[PDB]
Amino acid sequence: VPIPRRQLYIGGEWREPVKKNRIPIINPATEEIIGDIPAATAEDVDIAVEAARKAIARDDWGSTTGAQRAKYLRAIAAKVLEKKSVLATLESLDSGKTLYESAADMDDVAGCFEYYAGLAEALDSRRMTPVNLNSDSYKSYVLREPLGVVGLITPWNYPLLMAIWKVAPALAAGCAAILKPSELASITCLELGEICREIGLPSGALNILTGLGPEAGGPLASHPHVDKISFTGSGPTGSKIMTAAAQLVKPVSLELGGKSPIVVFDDIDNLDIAAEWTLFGIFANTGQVCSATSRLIVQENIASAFMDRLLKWTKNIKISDPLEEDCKLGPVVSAGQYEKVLKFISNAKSEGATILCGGERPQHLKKGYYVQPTIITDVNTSMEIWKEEVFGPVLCVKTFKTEEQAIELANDTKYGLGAAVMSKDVKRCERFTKAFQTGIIWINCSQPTFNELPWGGKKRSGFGRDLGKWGLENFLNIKQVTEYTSAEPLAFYKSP
Amino acid sequence: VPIPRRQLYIGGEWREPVKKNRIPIINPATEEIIGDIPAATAEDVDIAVEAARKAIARDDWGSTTGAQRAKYLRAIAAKVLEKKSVLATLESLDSGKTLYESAADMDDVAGCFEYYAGLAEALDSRRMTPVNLNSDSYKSYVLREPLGVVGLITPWNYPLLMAIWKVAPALAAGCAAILKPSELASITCLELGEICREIGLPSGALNILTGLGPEAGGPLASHPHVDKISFTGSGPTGSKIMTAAAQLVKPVSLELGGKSPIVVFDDIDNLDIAAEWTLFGIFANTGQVCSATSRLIVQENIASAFMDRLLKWTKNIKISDPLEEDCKLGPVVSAGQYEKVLKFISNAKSEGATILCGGERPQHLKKGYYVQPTIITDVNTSMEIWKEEVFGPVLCVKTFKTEEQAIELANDTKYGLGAAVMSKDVKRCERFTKAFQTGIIWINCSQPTFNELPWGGKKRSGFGRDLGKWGLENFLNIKQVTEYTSAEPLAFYKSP
Ligand code: NA
Ligand code: NA
Repeated sequence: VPIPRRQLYIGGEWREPVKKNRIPIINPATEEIIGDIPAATAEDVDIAVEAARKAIARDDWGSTTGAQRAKYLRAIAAKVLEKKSVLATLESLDSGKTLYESAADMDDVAGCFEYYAGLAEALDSRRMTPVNLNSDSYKSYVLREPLGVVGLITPWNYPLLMAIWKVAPALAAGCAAILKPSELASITCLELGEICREIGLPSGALNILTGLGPEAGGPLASHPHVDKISFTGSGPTGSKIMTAAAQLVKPVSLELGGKSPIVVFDDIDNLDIAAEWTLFGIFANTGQVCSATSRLIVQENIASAFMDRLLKWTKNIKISDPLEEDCKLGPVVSAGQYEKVLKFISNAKSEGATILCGGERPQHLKKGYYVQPTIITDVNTSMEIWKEEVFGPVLCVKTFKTEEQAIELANDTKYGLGAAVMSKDVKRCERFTKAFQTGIIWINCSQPTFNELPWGGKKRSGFGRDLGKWGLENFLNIKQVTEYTSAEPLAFYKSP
Repeated sequence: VPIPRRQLYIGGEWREPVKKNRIPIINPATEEIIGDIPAATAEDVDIAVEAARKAIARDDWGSTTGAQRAKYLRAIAAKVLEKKSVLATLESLDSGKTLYESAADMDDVAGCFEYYAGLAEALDSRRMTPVNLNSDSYKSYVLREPLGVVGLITPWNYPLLMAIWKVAPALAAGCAAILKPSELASITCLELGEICREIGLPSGALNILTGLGPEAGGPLASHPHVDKISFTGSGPTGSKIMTAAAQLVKPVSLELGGKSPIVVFDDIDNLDIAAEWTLFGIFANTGQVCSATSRLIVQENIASAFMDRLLKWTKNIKISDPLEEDCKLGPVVSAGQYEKVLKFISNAKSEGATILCGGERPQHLKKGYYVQPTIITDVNTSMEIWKEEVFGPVLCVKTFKTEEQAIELANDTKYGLGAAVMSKDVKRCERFTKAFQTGIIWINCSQPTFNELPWGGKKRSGFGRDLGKWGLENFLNIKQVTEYTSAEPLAFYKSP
């Protein structure tokens, strides 16, 4: 430890919530209350929006160059790397994420800030774009400027990282942001506020409001002076936010869950390498990954041998305290999530499916929301386990003979986030790239991504793209500037 | 004039609606029923979505190249131009649009199809974009593909043109589109269906469902198999569509109304040139223009001189049946609109504003929804006339002394679509380009636009951009494709 105790971060200052409420920090490994966070309400949202509006109107932020904002982004990145070990420890204590994964997230945070710092440095030369028109009387160009005040509502699965995926491009674009992290994992996001204080980030450029979704997130979505909402989390929450934004014809982006498939063909070169990618696609982060490859679709010729290697690798996953450097599986984030995940596993048993491994809590761990990595077989398409996102370390399996059957099973979901194809056959991998009904496709792996690439899905996984140039462009207002250069009258109407 | 009688256009066929309902076509100039149109319901929507999905799955649409789609787009453009006189007369009879304006819309339809045919040819070369990663174990690229099934809900003010702004980029991107034109002006959109049949457009590529908003448009927004909604029309309908789309976390774009300002400075070179641009920005299309410059903000030194020129040009506008030569003003589209527009004028009088000219139906025209071009003065910012979009030939006027007052008045709106500045001062025009809280800025003109330019607004005018590359990109699904090229194991987990 120690566990920080912070207030809300608004207009460059620490501010107590108007209603003075607090909500707890629970360590999911021990189930112990380890501290508390401020619980913001609509009165705090109003203050945060006024502070963000003040930033856009001030020279300190609203009139900065992209080069100037890039300096702030880099200074935040350097303070994150300086505090790396402390922040990774807090990330694990708060979320249950392993220390190794928490440390990888911190490096991804630095990399995300650096990527956007570079784009902010290129931004100003692309501010004004002359446009070719088939006319000599008109002169036109496209002007790109910050969109304004943006609300960023983020999830607990990558507490600081998911916040940065939104924060880094919003600040790079010149927007003033109001970040609303999950009430289940707010420590590192509140530490971002302290970092912004340390680097002298201009007042209102970033405002951090912790609290319950309906009380703190909800008012952002219905606020008259929030220009856009960027959301990552559950589909039912996304629908609520979009419904509230519709009343003010306010744009929103939604990065929602998935039921991503991993398709394993009989021509894979190495069974252990493919089995390891399968474990990674489903058990990493205790399966609390939107893009997790939760449905294994395996070719019948290798199914038996591949399942053997998969089960052997799975039973070798070290489940322990997340702070242990060699921990491979932490607990799920909360009691609510623990109950939800165990209910999915029990419903699968009651529907006729087979628990090939896991499905229980580990024997040596009496406390903590620990769920064993679970492999579910003898699964049919009508089962809840096949259709619904579990958000736990739970993999379900179906076999196939033909490529056509694999595509049909792969696309047999209402979601459309990611998908993976494991095969040595280059033309087959290209066919799957086109056929998978998703926003992300992995070939001979599952999960890796880079800042340079667009991230997002389709169907019930939502819309909009995070990262790459898309992340920044989501935060720009586009203007058409059209000038009449001819000295002649329009000559549409009759002169009096 | 012969009025065509058509059925719904679905899966390459003329199809009767399931419930066999039809609704009248009213000529706004005569108030007479001149024919009828099919009235689609939810069962017709279901058939159109299935036809659209079949097109996506068929090699002759879903597997076409951009060059192949470009050939259909150009064939549609050629057919529109061959039938220009017929289509332009039909557009006037249906909507009340002057024949001269209807003819200009047909030139723009052909031009829009031509611009998108060009973009479709370039699309194949940008289908796969390799992305440089600073990695030795991964290779990634961006894949752009059609978004899928798209619902396009369009308004009556530019019946065919507004349909084409959505249809041309949807077909260029390779989507299968379902067009839902306004029940107030559907003749030309049904004629578009006949043109698609004549040119051999593949079945399901474009489906045209005429009918009432809640009956035919509604099920499109709530359909499980519609990937996106593109809407142009009123803010309240936009809100209802986005609300329905939210339950299925379906993306939408909303192009809504505005209360756009025209700012006139005392350094204008010619009073008559600026006065004609002002008439054009408010009276053309009977003021039924989303981007109309409905608020005149005039510098106090030139106000009296400018208003006198404005009155003289205004009183010179020929109001008559829209098919007549030299008609400069047609009627409003419907009885509902007529009453709404006259109600706004009577409310301004009740608020203490002055009706400088017009404000009534013209004396010489006993039939038709004719409203005289109206100029409203002695307006204050609290008045309904200043705040609300009238969507009629109604200009309201305020004076200013300083640039600071002009900017405050210009941005004193909940809307943010377009804005115009009339001044010879180059640096001032540059300051307004930045200062106007809009998506469109005109310099020394009001209304001109080109296909190469992004069109849309911010604030209550909505979000998303039509036209240019934006129009096309709105209809593409973006895919990240990440491949692991290394023969090495991931080495995250412990081998058994
Ligand atoms: Na926590
Ligand atoms: Na009509």
